[PDB]
Amino acid sequence: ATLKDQLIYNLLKEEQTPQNKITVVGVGAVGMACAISILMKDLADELALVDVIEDKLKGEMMDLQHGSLFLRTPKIVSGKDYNVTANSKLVIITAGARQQEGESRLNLVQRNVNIFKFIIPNVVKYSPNCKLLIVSNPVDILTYVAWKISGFPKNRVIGSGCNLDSARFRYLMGERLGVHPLSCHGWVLGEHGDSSVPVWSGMNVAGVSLKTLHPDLGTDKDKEQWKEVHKQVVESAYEVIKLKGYTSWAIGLSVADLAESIMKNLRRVHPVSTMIKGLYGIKDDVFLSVPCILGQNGISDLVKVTLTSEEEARLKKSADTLWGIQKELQF
Amino acid sequence: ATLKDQLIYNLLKEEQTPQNKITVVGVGAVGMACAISILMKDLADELALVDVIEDKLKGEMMDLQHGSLFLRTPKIVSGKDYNVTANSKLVIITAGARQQEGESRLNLVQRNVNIFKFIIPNVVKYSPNCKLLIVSNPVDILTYVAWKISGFPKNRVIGSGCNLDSARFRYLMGERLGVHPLSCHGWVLGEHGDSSVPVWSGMNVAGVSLKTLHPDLGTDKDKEQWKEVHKQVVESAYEVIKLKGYTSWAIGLSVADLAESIMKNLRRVHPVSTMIKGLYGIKDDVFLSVPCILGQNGISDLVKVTLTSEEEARLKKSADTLWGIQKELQF
Amino acid sequence: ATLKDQLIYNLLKEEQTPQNKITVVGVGAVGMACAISILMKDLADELALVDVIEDKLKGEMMDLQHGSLFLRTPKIVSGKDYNVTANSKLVIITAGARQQEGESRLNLVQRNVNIFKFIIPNVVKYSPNCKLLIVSNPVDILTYVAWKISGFPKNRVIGSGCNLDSARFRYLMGERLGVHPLSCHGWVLGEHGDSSVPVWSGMNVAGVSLKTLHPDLGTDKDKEQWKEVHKQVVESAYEVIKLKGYTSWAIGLSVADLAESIMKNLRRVHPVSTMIKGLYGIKDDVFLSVPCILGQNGISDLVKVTLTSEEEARLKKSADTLWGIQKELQF
Amino acid sequence: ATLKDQLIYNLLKEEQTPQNKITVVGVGAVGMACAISILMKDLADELALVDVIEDKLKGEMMDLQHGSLFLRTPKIVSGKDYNVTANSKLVIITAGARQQEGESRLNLVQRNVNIFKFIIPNVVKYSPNCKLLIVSNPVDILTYVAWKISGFPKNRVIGSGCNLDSARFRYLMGERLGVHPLSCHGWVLGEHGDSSVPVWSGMNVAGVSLKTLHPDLGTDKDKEQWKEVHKQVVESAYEVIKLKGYTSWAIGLSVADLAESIMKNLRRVHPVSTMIKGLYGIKDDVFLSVPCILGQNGISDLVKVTLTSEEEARLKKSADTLWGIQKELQF
Ligand SMILES: NC(=O)C1=CN([C@@H]2O[C@H](COP(=O)(O)OP(=O)(O)OC[C@H]3O[C@@H](n4cnc5c(N)ncnc54)[C@H](O)[C@@H]3O)[C@@H](O)[C@H]2O)C=CC1
Ligand SMILES: NC(=O)C1=CN([C@@H]2O[C@H](COP(=O)(O)OP(=O)(O)OC[C@H]3O[C@@H](n4cnc5c(N)ncnc54)[C@H](O)[C@@H]3O)[C@@H](O)[C@H]2O)C=CC1
Ligand SMILES: NC(=O)C1=CN([C@@H]2O[C@H](COP(=O)(O)OP(=O)(O)OC[C@H]3O[C@@H](n4cnc5c(N)ncnc54)[C@H](O)[C@@H]3O)[C@@H](O)[C@H]2O)C=CC1
Ligand SMILES: NC(=O)C1=CN([C@@H]2O[C@H](COP(=O)(O)OP(=O)(O)OC[C@H]3O[C@@H](n4cnc5c(N)ncnc54)[C@H](O)[C@@H]3O)[C@@H](O)[C@H]2O)C=CC1
Repeated sequence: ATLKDQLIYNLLKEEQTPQNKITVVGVGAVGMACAISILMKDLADELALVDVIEDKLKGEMMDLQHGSLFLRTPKIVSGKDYNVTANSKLVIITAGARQQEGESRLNLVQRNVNIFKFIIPNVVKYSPNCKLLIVSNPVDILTYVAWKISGFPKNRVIGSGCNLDSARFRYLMGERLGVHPLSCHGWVLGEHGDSSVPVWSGMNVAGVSLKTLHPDLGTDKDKEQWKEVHKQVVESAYEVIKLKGYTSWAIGLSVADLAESIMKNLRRVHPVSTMIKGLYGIKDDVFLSVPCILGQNGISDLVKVTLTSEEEARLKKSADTLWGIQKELQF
Repeated sequence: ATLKDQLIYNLLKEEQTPQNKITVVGVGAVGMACAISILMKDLADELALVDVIEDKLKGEMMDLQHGSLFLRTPKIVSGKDYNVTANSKLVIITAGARQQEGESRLNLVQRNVNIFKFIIPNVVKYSPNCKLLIVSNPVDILTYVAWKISGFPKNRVIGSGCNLDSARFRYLMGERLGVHPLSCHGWVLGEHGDSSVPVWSGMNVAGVSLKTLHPDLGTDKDKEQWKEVHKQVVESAYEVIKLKGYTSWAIGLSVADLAESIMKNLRRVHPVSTMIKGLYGIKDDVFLSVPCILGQNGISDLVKVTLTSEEEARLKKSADTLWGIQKELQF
Repeated sequence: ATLKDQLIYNLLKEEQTPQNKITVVGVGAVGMACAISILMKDLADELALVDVIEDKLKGEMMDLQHGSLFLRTPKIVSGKDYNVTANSKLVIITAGARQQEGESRLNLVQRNVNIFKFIIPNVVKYSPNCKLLIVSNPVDILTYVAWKISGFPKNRVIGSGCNLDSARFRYLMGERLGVHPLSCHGWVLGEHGDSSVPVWSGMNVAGVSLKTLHPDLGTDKDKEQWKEVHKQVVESAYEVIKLKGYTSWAIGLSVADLAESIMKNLRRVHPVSTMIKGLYGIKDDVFLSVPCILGQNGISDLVKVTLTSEEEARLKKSADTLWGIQKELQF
Repeated sequence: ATLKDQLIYNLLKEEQTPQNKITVVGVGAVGMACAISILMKDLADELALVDVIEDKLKGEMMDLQHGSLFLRTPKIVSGKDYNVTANSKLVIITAGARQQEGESRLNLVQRNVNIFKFIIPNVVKYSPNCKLLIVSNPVDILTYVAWKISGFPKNRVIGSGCNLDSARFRYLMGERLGVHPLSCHGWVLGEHGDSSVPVWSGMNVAGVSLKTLHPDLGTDKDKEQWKEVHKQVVESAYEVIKLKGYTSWAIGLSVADLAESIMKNLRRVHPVSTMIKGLYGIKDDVFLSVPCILGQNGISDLVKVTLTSEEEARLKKSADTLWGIQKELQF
């Protein structure tokens, strides 16, 4: 008779089943910043970790396990076999090649498409009803790719997209204005990358259009060069990579934000990568970022943002660049 | 008049001063895991970061700043010069060489005692009233070293100590019992390293003594071999380092735990390294982990744990091993 | 072509089903305090309220809804019909004829039983797989009553019991010691209220047994009179009732603590009311507060606390008296 | 020696001074909802309660104290004497007469102006440097009165104002739209009362002006009748009071959202009661709700919303009925 049976009288034997489980595959910098942010936001009762490097995977899992006393996620599991993934409400894909100093996120597509062909079919086998949240770059195209490979309805295949870019916009907005970013509003849409589109017309504080006040806003005739805010937004990740090697913390927070709206059916509005064929005169299966209502079934709605002539061209230009790569993708 | 003046009528001047400022020294794996845990627990209205590598520091700072939207810490600052550190309530020192595969934490002492000769005087110049939270290894020695250099009273000089070791002990205990670590109680005291002491006396669930239910507990005669749990506690950091190269997440959550007790004046009990000369017949200025009440003034009080004759022996030895290095210390 | 249709493009048809729904029955001071505490702990994606007073019900629900902007609970609903309760994971019963300002918790049992005979089968009808958390006094008797009417297995019928008495115990302990109740350990078990049992043997700080350090602990000879800490555990409840009319905040936080372990499957140990037949010499179907492991299936396990004969006599005296009332009841 | 001495070795004696202390004056329905919200958001290390009913005051203090275990505010005190208020960082004034069914909030001005002449000087005495957060109705006028009696700079005298009303507006707006209020944007300004102003022009989702989508918005010709949302906002408090007797939960969350911005120096923008003399052609010492930036020093900045001609008329009308009551104010 163990110390345990002398101490604990058991009322029910080996019966479980996970209720709010999250999986992250890829325990690199992004994957672990997603994990830690999701754990400290109390979003999962189970967190499963997958990667192809078996020792780093076990070490990252053990490290998190050792801080369980400070957490409210009672089960953390890992392995190279996707059976540890079974019955995930949400699966976050951060595995892949990240970019070099100066490297376009688009240049990583074939290398990442090549590992999505193994990851995506396996994620679906053990979690057929999950929402798929793609973070690996180029995020817009790999969401499209994950949607094609999985067979999932498009509402359940979501891309990181421009939640981060818009967060960066709002941080820079608040910096200029001496206001917290929560009370600074402005949206960066389209490709999470060089061709992203700032929607100047919807930029506002407490409901007052900055464009209306300051008509030159977002143009080259602008004496204050607010165009430079969206420039910093584009260039920010290149700067961070150059400075520290890679970005991780912000995207982890960004992904935790999306997880939270999904895991908790909040029906909040985020700009995420979704299939936009049909709007602004795009006739192809292009994925890019528009504001979407996120909840327990993924994307249930899209906000039809009205754009100026020029904004619409910029957004279609972004879709043209994107679809060109999608066209000759092979998988 | 700028777009900002049309938007915002200003009433107030320049009145700053941080009220709940925390500084982290060193933005490596451990420093940044501390930063992220403190930001997600809202312990601070201002976080400052310092490191000798300007590069890395600016990039970590920016990465954090890009996530401000998802946080409630309105100022993240950094710099090579410790004037960004001014008026911190809590300075967390994580700078320094870490251990290689198999290397003892004690083998780092001279390398990091050298780093501390530059860091500590700079820290105290700009925050004379701060609490010092030492993380760099060997944490027991460097807390002594940091107290000798600073001139601070012992209550404001704190080593992270055995808070992590106990969190690891509780975790494995709960792993054996099927109970959450929050409800499994056991203390690992002394050196945060190979000579730590597990207090079988006060190992309990719901207030029932495990030792009493099982007098062989923590004994070579023990058929359940519980002392293996403490062996896994000693061995765990080495195993994590062997698996992933370092450790970060659990110590980051362990620091935030201690920061929270300190920042919120909770007077919770933690096993932290402090000056224990006077207790258990230790007549030298040895620092090591004993249970302490932590609040707005650092360590205000000590819990005089009742020790077996043997546990007292192992702890008195843990001291001797530690004082062995302390006496031969030059700075 | 509504504004909504202009602004939003829909993707998902009917959709929905609450995933982590909680129901509170009874919206007096207690039921509403549970409600606000669960809401502020982000415990449910849907909160349902039910009572017989339709006016107060709609108004309490509306008051909560007007605060939705500051919450992370997207659906708040209420009704006299239990259809609003469908698919609750947890249902908290606070309804009653609130036990008179003075008399214990017995002369009115049957009146509350008649209320349960209406409430319980409606609850079970729309959420046959829920856990049931009973707060109504007398909690130990009415938890038994909910078990009889519901037909639920015992693991799924949990009385609030002595979680709150113990919480009061650890507050009073920490006030004496100058330590946060979080780090003050001690258990009050048995009948919630007048006959509750303070297990002096488990009272410890940081693993140090206060009874062993201080043998007079719990005796009437005790020059420090630690007996009085438990007397105040009982009488302070009366004092608050006498002072403000009733209690609410403390019990509300307690219930949300239990809800937290349950909804998040933490497997923390709490002293709640469970069918205790087969332990400490008790042979009648009775519920008493025992340390219990709470998780997604309710009470899965139970800690068998070593008790003195003296202590054990009180539990069986309490079990004797409870079962006596129970066989006179009509239901 | 005592058991406390045998257990705890004391290092520091001297210790005292709260750093993030909050006082609530008035422990009625509102005040308690305020305290409990503040407690569960961990905004304070010291909470002080004040009232004139010594029984109700003590029982609420104790009821809160019994939940200490579940909280992170280690000091909860109360007294009829204001020395317990000493050195509060924020004082929240909720005492006074509330409105019976149908009663206008302005009809409480004389009774409550009398109560302030007692409270405010006592408060100012013991916390000369504190922020004053006024909730007592009529909140706009009583904020003026508090400011007059106190002699504080106008940045440190804030009325809860239309934070609650705008929250209600965004709840109703989201309800019609199928979107969380966090993502629904709209401002109700001016008097917290019958004459509040909805700024239709800034109502938006993801920066899409709804007035531009639906130019009949807010107009009587609007055949979707959106101006019924503002009517509901005006009437909501009358309906809730008719239904449950009073409002408490939503205002407590509103006050907690304001306290958070203040105690954490977030510089979020909230619509609160401030002095608007000189704006929108208002030449008197009128206090009503405009978008303010809230932080550690109270209101540091004001947002100049572009009001349409009708909207500007409505706002000056709202100010002139406020002034006619202020004008006739003897004190
Ligand atoms: N959408 C956004 O805003 C962000 C996108 N990213 C992208 O995330 C991806 C990963 O970034 P990092 O974490 O910094 O790289 P990393 O090199 O630190 O980690 C990537 C991990 O993926 C694992 N991996 C490679 N192939 C795998 C496969 N078939 N299956 C499972 N795991 C596999 C690797 O072992 C590695 O641990 C990159 O594409 C990066 O560009 C990075 C920053 C944020
Ligand atoms: N007490 C505990 O439980 C644990 C302590 N540690 C110790 O923390 C320390 C750091 O570990 P890691 O973050 O992984 O190392 P790391 O290599 O990732 O980062 C160390 C940082 O310190 C900086 N550094 C070196 N000399 C400096 C100097 N004079 N001034 C300012 N910065 C300087 C470095 O630039 C680097 O950014 C080590 O001593 C490690 O042993 C690590 C894990 C747990
Ligand atoms: N377990 C514990 O630690 C404590 C238990 N309690 C008990 O909780 C219960 C509630 O206490 P209070 O809210 O303060 O009293 P209360 O009388 O204000 O609330 C009881 C509510 O249940 C409603 N009710 C009566 N019959 C109902 C029925 N068929 N269906 C739905 N609702 C019905 C009533 O309308 C009332 O709103 C009482 O029995 C009290 O003795 C109170 C505090 C401590
Ligand atoms: N601005 C807003 O949105 C909100 C404003 N209110 C207002 O809050 C105020 C109170 O509402 P309730 O709490 O429901 O009323 P209540 O009657 O439940 O409690 C009011 C408390 O103020 C106490 N009091 C009277 N004179 C006092 C004095 N010199 N010093 C200290 N305490 C004193 C009373 O004893 C009572 O405890 C009213 O003016 C109400 O209209 C109510 C809801 C929200």
